Amino acid sequence: AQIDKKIHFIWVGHIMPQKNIQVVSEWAEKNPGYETIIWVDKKIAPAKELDLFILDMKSKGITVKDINEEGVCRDSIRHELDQESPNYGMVSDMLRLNILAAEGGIYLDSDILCSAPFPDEIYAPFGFLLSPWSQGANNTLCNDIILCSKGNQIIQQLADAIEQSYIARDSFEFTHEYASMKETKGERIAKTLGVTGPGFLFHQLKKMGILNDKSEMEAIHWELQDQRYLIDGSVKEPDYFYVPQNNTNDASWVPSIKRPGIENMSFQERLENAVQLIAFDIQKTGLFNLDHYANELKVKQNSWCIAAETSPELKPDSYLLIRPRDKTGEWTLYYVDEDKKLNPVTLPVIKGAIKLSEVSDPLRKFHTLLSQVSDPVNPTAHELKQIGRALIELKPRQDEWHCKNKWSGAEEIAQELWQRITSNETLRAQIKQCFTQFESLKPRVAELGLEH
Ligand SMILES: O=c1ccn([C@@H]2O[C@H](COP(=O)(O)OP(=O)(O)O)[C@@H](O)[C@H]2O)c(=O)[nH]1
Ligand SMILES: OC[C@H]1O[C@@H](O)[C@H](O)[C@@H](O)[C@@H]1O
Ligand SMILES: [Mg+2]
Repeated sequence: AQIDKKIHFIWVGHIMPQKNIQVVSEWAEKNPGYETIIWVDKKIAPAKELDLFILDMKSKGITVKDINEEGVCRDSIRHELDQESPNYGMVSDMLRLNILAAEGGIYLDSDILCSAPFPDEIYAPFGFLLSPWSQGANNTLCNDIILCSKGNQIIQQLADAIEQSYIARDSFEFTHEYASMKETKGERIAKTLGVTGPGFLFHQLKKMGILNDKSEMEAIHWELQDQRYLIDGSVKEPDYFYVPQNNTNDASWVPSIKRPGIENMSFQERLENAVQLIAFDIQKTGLFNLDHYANELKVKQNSWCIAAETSPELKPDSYLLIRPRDKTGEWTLYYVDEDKKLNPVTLPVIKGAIKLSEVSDPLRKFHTLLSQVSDPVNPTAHELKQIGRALIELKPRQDEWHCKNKWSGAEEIAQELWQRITSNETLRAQIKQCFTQFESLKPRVAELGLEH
């Protein structure tokens, strides 16, 4: 079967970084007979920035598709994306299989460079191909390059299996290879690699018989495998892919980062999100992992807003940044206090301060950021991304201009989640285990444990 002539990249969360966009543009330009698609999730993305990103991509002749619009976002994937700090590596690992099942084509990470164009037609004996190359290494297994024909049954089986693997992620034991991975790499990386990444893929290919008894996790031995599953039907290094020695991969998913806009949501919105997420965990696995949710919800970073003018309705205890009316104008930052009153924040002079204390000044570094903006009337998606990042973490030395971020503590939140979930008789009955270390709650968990 022929590999469908589409090259798929995924970027969920905030807007794809400029470096990755450049990588995608190079793929698109070197492979003009292929449709290049970037996949996004409009449900968690910041709307204005995504709209500007999409327009940019259209101007460049890159298609942008939304995972929900196209129907490739399984409820399991929605579950991870709606977390306050999603694991975008897990998300992408799952989306790539669903996308390929639906459309066919070639999935590629945005941290792989194009060394040579693909053939005009790629023909796959079993409708599915992997690369023996990944991240600068030959004779290896990875999930960052995957080719299939639309509707391929191997890819469909992998998509179904990865859902099951993901659903069972709390049950992941760090034994065998993953014992040591946990130790060196951290639980987050080890778990990601084993539940949705190349460790998952290894085990699944072994179970399906695609990899035989000679293949091991640390030594895939493609030269002893059925090479009809490989691009070009060979273990030889493909012509198509390149990375620099000094950056074999980005590891962009490793940091745990709040998804866009969490700091601007109400407590009630965030609480209801946690409840819905907990309900899914309970219905699918019977596990109520209370502390995960309470520990996300306890985080309140600065609320903020970038506008053209002062609104009717302001958010108490927030930053309000006002764009210049003309490219030569000045920006105005206000701290909106807890009584919804505007407090003009003074942005310090960028040129005239050579003292190390002034260089470190949060407000001077902010003004310098604003000063680098190309057209302040019409900031780009990436400029808005960086301004928004600065405002989330802006902590002035002046207390009068510092957000308060008064918020419930972890344990109080956990108590509220406990009550909300267990007061639903249906969910309460579906709980098999609850993980909490909160002293007020460990006993409420025992008392339910025995009720059953
Ligand atoms: O904020 C982020 C970070 C990562 N990713 C996804 O995670 C994938 C893997 O990231 P990367 O290639 O940097 O990881 P590595 O290959 O180094 O494990 C990317 O291709 C994206 O699809 C994402 O959607 N949003
Ligand atoms: O599983 C997390 C990450 O693992 C890496 O080995 C792959 O190159 C990525 O595409 C994947 O997202
Ligand atoms: Mg990568």
